[PDB]
Amino acid sequence: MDFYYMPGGGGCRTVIMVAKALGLELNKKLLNTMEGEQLKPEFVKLNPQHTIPTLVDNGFSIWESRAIAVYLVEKYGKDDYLLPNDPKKRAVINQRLYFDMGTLYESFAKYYYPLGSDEDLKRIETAFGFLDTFLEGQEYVAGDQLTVADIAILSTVSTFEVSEFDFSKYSNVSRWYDNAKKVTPGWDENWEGLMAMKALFD
Amino acid sequence: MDFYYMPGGGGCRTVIMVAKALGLELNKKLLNTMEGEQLKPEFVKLNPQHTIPTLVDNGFSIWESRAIAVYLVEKYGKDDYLLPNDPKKRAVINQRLYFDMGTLYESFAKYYYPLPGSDEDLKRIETAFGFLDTFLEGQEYVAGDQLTVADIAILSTVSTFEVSEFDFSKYSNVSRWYDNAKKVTPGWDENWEGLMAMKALFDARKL
Ligand SMILES: [K+]
Ligand code: NA
Repeated sequence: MDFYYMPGGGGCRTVIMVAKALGLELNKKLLNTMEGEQLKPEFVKLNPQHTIPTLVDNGFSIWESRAIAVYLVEKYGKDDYLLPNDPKKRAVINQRLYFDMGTLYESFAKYYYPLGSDEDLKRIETAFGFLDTFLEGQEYVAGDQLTVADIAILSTVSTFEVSEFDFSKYSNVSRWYDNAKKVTPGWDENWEGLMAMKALFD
Repeated sequence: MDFYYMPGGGGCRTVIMVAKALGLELNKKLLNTMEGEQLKPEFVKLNPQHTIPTLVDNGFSIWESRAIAVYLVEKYGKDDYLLPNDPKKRAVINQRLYFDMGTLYESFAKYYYPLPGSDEDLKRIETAFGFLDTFLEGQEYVAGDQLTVADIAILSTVSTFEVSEFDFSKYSNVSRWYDNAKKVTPGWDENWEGLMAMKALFDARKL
């Protein structure tokens, strides 16, 4: 399956980790969006929104990182790995995925993409507080086992770590993060993508 | 099923329409965020993020409008109604839901919440509608040829734009789709009611 991507991006790194966890091979096609490579007509035919990540899986084109992630698990995941069958448990996972996009990652973008006001820094703190509460009394963000929601939020929180946002006062988040780093497949490739992204801005 | 909401909100109205499509009664609990009612400790205990909509279904508290919508369909939907089983068709629906949140509704929020908004933010709306128009090329619905939760969520958003007097008549697939959506989507009447207070409210504040 073809994976149109940039290695530093959080959405791209989420899919990378999910694919590694599922033991799936990605044929990586680096599209430099800083050089408008995502506007090539061959790519636009696959994804008319011409966004990355985009995965092409035997003729099937899908984009939005969190949609890709859930698709790979629903198609290739064995048993209840990373995603259960239960509507209730699945709903919590889905709410955490929208949290990750609309609240947690959104606060990252608002504060670091103007590379940032005190107000937007407060927005990050507020988001981390919610995540900390989400993690009260459980090892993972949506329950008792690693899910796609953990992997997505790891992608985001590791971006914060490398950008040097200090979340050490968030006891649950810090404990979750250390565990997630050890148990999540593909962390090494997440870290590589982050490290270049850091060396980039640095 | 307790439904914590405001009638004007796009996310609240998505849930209202899905609940109607599914035959589900909501016990509506109006939670007015302009008076911090959602910050009250009793609500925070139900939803630590204290956002609306929040659904409490027989002890289970769930929030994020699009998560609530999918939960209702997965738990209560018959057959393949509103959400087919096929991982591929479900994936396209999920992509359209994230589109709705992060691109389409996002462009509404950035332009209209101040109302300033800037010309760049207006352009972002046009860009978002352009993509939606392309998604609808040759297609009756946003994610295939049946009504889905993605249509209902995007209908909530596009109807918000209409009542805010954004002209999308130049997007002819979106316009066609919208006119059809209004006729075939359950709960349209309640969505409109939520919008029209919104208009009347906005109009009166403008003087
Ligand atoms: K690599
Ligand atoms: Na994408």
